[PDB]
Amino acid sequence: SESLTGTLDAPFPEYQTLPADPMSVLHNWLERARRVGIREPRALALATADSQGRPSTRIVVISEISDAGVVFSTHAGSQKGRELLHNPWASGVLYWRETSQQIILNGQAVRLPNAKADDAWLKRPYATHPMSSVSRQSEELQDVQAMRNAARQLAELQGPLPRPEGYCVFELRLESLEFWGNGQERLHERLRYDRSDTGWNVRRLQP
Amino acid sequence: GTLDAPFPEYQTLPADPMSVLHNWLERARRVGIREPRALALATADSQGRPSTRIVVISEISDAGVVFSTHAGSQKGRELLHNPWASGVLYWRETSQQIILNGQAVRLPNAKADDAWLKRPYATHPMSSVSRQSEELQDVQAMRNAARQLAELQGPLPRPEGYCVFELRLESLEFWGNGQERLHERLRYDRSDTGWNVRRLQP
Ligand SMILES: Cc1cc2nc3c(=O)[nH]c(=O)nc-3n(C[C@H](O)[C@H](O)[C@H](O)COP(=O)(O)O)c2cc1C
Ligand SMILES: Cc1cc2nc3c(=O)[nH]c(=O)nc-3n(C[C@H](O)[C@H](O)[C@H](O)COP(=O)(O)O)c2cc1C
Ligand SMILES: O=C(O)[C@@H]1CC=CC2=Nc3ccccc3N[C@H]21
Repeated sequence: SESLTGTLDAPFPEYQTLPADPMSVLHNWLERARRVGIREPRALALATADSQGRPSTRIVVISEISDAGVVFSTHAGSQKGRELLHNPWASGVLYWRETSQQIILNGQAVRLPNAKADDAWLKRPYATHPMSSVSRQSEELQDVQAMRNAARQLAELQGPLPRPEGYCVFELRLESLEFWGNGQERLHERLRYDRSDTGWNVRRLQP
Repeated sequence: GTLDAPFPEYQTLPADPMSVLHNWLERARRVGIREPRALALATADSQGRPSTRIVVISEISDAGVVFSTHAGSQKGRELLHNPWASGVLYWRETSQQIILNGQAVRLPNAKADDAWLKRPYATHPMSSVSRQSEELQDVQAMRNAARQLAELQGPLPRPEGYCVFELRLESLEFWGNGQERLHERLRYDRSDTGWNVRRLQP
């Protein structure tokens, strides 16, 4: 049995019109996702790779769309952080079950300045600050209750804490994108962009 | 996170992560998670640059998980030269992730024949005419060619490039939302004799 469950109309005029500027398509799709109530449309399955080219994956949230790509925050000492600092190339996929749409985002992640990290940190609900402050993301957790107790002590403040060392913001500066829609008669609609010396090259891909 | 999401394994540390995987997937099916087997699968090219896309896990095997694709696709070409891959399952309803890391191996043609025959026959026409991920020069021509094949009573022959991969796991992580933002992370790594297990900081 085919696994697709999407039933919401998902207009894809861009597959016909081939807009020159793919970030407009990204904005169009994300705005529509917000308006129709897609659940967690910005949950990005982000892939990085280690020193030997072995991929790793996890979900991160896209916090902003920038001129050059998409932005997310994480811990520098995490697996993804360590991998990106050595090999900036990454790829992430958005998949929206309700509309049977995928967006694939490929590019190089760049760590943004601390001033930007400071701002992103302050924009998080302060209830998130204690655990993010005590946790060394992705290192082994030796004592669960100890971590719980330490966070609870910091939570007493009931206000913002200093940005932890290692809390950082990456901009994934895009070099290619794909927009995927279910299409008609299983001719899935794949619109592929690749950065060129000036602007972008645009192609349709076979499903 | 709107549905119940028990994670007793975070407390008990079961020795066999494949048991945990089977149990999580069965639970997902029972509670009615939407498309639980939609795997965001990452591969990488010869420069170490990742690429991603969704594929569906067709079966859970002794060594890992299985999916089908076209050998000439981007993921197929990448796996042919670099077998290492990683995939993530994310279930919004229970705020759970499963991360699967290992090496993908192409299975024999008899296995591919069986997988092909198990697909709904209505999928056979487009899968036969399409060279997945190659540039599409003429949309209507592809549509018309598939329409010609759709008139047949299936099944059609398996197209040469239609293949099955087994992702043989070397590590797994089970992630749950936990309490007080202490997200619960259970990480397994293959050893010479079995599996090592640990908890990770959120
Ligand atoms: C819905 C969801 C969103 C998440 N968003 C982020 C995020 O924006 N940044 C982050 O560092 N981790 C986020 N996480 C946790 C990551 O998936 C992951 O566990 C953590 O970043 C460690 O990844 P790593 O060990 O591969 O580096 C999120 C998890 C879920 C379930
Ligand atoms: C929900 C969903 C499930 C999919 N499952 C598969 C699959 O099992 N096998 C496959 O080859 N493509 C599958 N696709 C299409 C892929 O996402 C992708 O477009 C195609 O495999 C080409 O990927 P590539 O160019 O990166 O190799 C699926 C797409 C969606 C939206
Ligand atoms: O659940 C399905 O059939 C998938 C849905 C969308 C696209 C697919 N492409 C495939 C290509 C080759 C083999 C299996 C696929 N699965 C479907």
